[PDB]
Amino acid sequence: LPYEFFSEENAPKWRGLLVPALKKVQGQVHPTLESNDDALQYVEELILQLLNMLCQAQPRSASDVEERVQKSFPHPIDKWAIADAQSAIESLPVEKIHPLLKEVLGYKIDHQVSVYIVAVLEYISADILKLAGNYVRNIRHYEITKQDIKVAMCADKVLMDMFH
Repeated sequence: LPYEFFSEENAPKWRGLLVPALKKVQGQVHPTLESNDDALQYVEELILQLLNMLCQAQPRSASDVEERVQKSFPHPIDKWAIADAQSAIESLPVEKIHPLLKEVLGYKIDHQVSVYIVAVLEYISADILKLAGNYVRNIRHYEITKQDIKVAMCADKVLMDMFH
C-alpha cells in the first residue's frame, strides 16, 4: 500500500488540487461550455489514478516516463501523449505538484521529469474533456456534467481501454 491518494492524511493534499486547472483546460477546449465542479472532481480522480499508474513503474528519468507511457497508453493516445509531453520539457500546477511527486514515490525528481509527467496528465485531461465536450455539444446542452463525461468516455475505446 505504497500510496492512496484519498486517505485521512493525503486527501487534503489532492482533493481539488487539479480542479482549478481543469476548468482552464475545459475552457481552452470548449469555451462556450460551462464548468461543473461535480464532474471536474471526477476527472481529477481519473487523472490522479493515471499519475499513480505512471508511478508504479518507479520513474527515475525524463525518459522512463515516456517508456512507461509508451508501454501503457493504447495506440494512438500513447504517441500523441508523448508528443505533447516532449514538446513541453523542450495549466496544471506543475509547481505545486513537483514536491508532491517526491512524496508519492519517496525519491528525488528533476524539474524536467515533473514538467513531463504533469504535461502527460494534462494531455489526458484535455483529451477526456475534449471528447466529453463534443458529446455535450452534440446533444445541445452547453454544460459538461459528470454524467456526460462518463457516457462520453464509453463511446471511446482508447480511453475506455486505458482505465479500469
